[PDB]
Amino acid sequence: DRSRVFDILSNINIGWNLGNTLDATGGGNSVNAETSWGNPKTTQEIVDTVNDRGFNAIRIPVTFANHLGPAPEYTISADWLARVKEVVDYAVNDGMYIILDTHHETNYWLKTDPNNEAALCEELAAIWKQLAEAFKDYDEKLMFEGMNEPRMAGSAKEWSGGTPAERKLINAMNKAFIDAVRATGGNNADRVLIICTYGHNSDEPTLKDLEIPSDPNIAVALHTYTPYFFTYVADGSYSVWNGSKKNDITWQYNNIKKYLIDKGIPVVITETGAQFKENTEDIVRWIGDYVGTLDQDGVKCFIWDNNIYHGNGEKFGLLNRSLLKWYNDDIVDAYVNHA
Ligand SMILES: OC[C@H]1O[C@@H](O)[C@H](O)[C@@H](O)[C@@H]1O
Ligand SMILES: [Mg+2]
Repeated sequence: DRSRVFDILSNINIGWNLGNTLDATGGGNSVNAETSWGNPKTTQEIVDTVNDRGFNAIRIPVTFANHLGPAPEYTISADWLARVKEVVDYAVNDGMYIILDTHHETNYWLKTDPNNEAALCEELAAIWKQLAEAFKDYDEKLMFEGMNEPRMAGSAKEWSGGTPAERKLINAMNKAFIDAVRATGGNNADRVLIICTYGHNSDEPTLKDLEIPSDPNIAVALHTYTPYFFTYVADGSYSVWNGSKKNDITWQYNNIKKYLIDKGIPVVITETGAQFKENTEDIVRWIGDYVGTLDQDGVKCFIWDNNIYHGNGEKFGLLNRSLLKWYNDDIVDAYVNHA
């Protein structure tokens, strides 16, 4: 009976990611990591703006690696832990639903070598112990997402759900995360804990190998930027959305239904979105078909927002943070008015 998790999640309209911010990896062991990829320092007003628009849930991606002391304690630098808490507190002040993750640990120590299971699980646990202790007294609207796209960067199946041995390591790492957090007690005894597949990938073999914990206060996170050739820029990509490719979404969603939804396991899409390709109308239609698909089973999503829109890079930006105005009100309306 996982119903408590379903009830909590039903309160989300739709979510938003503070992308390329606390997850950025420049600046070393410094709070300046936050601004190292060109975003401004986050403020209460940025977060208010997101909330006021209708994204009443926020994912706060955070990369810890360069702020950790040495093994085996892996102590999170006090400055960094305090800045992370300040940022979460912006959302708490506004009554938002919140996901805190670990993020580009995958550039650093989180490399899914099944022969290194103990060192990986131990680091993951040590980090989460400290985070769980710090946010112990936060209420049930704060959720923890243990890993982000855990994988072996550079490997052949990096983006296709890994190998069977790697999928088994992910199960062990998910378990370690849950264990470390539950052991701190307080509100962490039943806080929603969001585990993931390999690479947050949703292909059938990857779902099939996912161990479902007996803990009743968990959800499964996936990233479905689907279809890839619409949302990303690549050889074969297109900017037009007429519905002919809706079946890529449906087929993929049918496996999420088979292994998760129809087994009563809560699922959350913790990242999705479409890069802006001077195709407003197309993106508005894609959101209808993509989010319309998740709405059939009350599945919630969090849209990736890296504040890149006019400039070079992946143009997932929605809020112009420095002006506190939305880059594209029609795309944003389709998200916040999806229901
Ligand atoms: O351009 C903004 C940022 O996008 C990221 O995905 C890249 O890794 C960063 O190097 C880059 O600075
Ligand atoms: Mg309690």
